[PDB]
Amino acid sequence: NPMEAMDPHIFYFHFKNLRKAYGRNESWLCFTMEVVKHVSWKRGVFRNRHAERCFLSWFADDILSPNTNYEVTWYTSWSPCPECAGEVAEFLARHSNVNLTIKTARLYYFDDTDYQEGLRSLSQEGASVEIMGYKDFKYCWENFVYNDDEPFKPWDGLDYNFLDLDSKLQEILE
Ligand SMILES: [Zn+2]
Repeated sequence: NPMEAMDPHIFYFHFKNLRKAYGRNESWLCFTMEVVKHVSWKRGVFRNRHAERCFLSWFADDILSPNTNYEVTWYTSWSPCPECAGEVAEFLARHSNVNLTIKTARLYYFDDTDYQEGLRSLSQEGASVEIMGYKDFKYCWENFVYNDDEPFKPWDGLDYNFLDLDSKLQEILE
């Protein structure tokens, strides 16, 4: 049961890539899906069973069909946990017709090895693991938030937090 959009206050409270936002237990997942049978399109928001597993259950039980290809993009407030990463990498291993890109606002909560191995496993199976930049936050603000046509005001330190998280992710996936 995915909702169409979230409240702007919720979006700013959960998608901040700052330090305080690491105390946020909730996890949110925006998604865009291109269904190519040769073509339909979907998009929506899941929240936390974590949000990744929710998307897998809904998508597998309600959308999936052979002779159909899927281009899926996730915008997650948290990087997937090792269990979710194993389940998603397993799912992709068994569904070659599904191509997944994961863009995350925050990495792991602490410097755990099994989180790094989860991300690396996701990448070995063909999933694109990336950090959310300003363009990604703006896109989410336009397409998954009741923005009331107000423009996206980024928070302080967004870009430097991106550069740090992207250097870290480069060190994880190399
Ligand atoms: Zn998880």
